[PDB]
Amino acid sequence: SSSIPMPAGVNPADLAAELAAVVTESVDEDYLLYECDGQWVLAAGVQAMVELDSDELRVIRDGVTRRQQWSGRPGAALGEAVDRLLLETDQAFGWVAFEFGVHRYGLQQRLAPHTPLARVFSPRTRIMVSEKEIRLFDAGIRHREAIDRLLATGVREVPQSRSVDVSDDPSGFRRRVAVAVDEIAAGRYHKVILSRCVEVPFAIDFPLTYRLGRRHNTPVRSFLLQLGGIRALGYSPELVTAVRADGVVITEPLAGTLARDDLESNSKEIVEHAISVRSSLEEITDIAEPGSAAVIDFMTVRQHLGSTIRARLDPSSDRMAALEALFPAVTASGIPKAAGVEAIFRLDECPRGLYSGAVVMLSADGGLDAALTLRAAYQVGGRTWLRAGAGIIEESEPEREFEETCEKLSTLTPYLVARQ
Ligand SMILES: CC/C=C(\Oc1cccc(C(=O)O)c1O)C(=O)O
Repeated sequence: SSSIPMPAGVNPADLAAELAAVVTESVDEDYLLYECDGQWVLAAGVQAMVELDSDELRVIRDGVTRRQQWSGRPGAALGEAVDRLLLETDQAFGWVAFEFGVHRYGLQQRLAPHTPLARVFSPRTRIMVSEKEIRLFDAGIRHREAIDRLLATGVREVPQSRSVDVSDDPSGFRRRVAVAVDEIAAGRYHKVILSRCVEVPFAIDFPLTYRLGRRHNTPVRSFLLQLGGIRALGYSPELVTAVRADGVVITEPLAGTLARDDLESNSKEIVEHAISVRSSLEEITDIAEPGSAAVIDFMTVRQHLGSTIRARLDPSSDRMAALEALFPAVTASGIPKAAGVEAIFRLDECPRGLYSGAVVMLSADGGLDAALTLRAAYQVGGRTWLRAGAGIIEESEPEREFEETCEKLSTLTPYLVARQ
């Protein structure tokens, strides 16, 4: 592993996104860029790919596709395949669909054939960009030369963004909210997050849009990818799960959005956060060593209220079982989870795919970092879209919930750089 000192006056997010744009374009390869605690890890090129679908698990390496049938928990099937990738490389990267978390609640039968659950790959090369340095892992002569070419040219200036209209309601979000409210009033469930897609009528430049949005967002994690026909970027507002090599499991649920003093005193925000903390604690307990489950920094301010649920991974459990136990996040699903998830199948455009799922980074040492996929842009086929939702409770009003989606979309809407 060779290192290059980081040039002065260069933001690591800008350089990592530029390396993903220029280097990957020149060699015409798939990639995933993941931002995790000041490190921007560019996973470049697909050495091997694990595709977990509702009805099949495939492992693709050098054009050879191996197909397997699988039963039981999807986390066990994904874990087994991902552990094999990690015998060859130090790290693996990918995304996990919202649909991966439905099996736990007895909803596997509702999934159509070929429904994607997860896409995890081992990269050919890794470029780690931080404020201090640029670290190269398994970088061939072509990659080294292309990186050197980038450092010499410097970073491109970000063009002005192109606006998008979010005022239409073609999916009938308002009507769908009204149905959810009626179901809550009838005591079917307490909460459900419903969403709407917003079509972007022009092609966007993903690395340039990523750079622009990143200068106006402070996320828990962020990502930029081009993998298997999918382009995506996002500013993850929540950590679903983080598993360390030592076995420490962390989950950080968030709630609500000087005074400041209002958020800490709001009864409606305190109850929802406490219910979620209790839910996360009950789930982490199923995979944790007895008595290791604890809430650190309960209901502390982070423009939002949040808590850190910590535990120690039981020897009879694993990282995927920890991910599966916490999936999907309460933030993007519902309370109770089982009824909330089922309501999403009926009242939301399904399959959700990447939206409200997770973007993951795994390590050979047993590490796992899973960021909740929200505040993300997607491009699949000739379709470019944004997706945002809102938590629906008994008191919820359809027109108010629609305005809330507009606010959540405003994290991306002013920062869309058109493809030139
Ligand atoms: C930190 C997370 C808290 C919230 O974020 C969200 C929750 C649910 C859905 C979304 C979305 O973009 O669809 C979202 O951004 C909030 O807005 O209250």
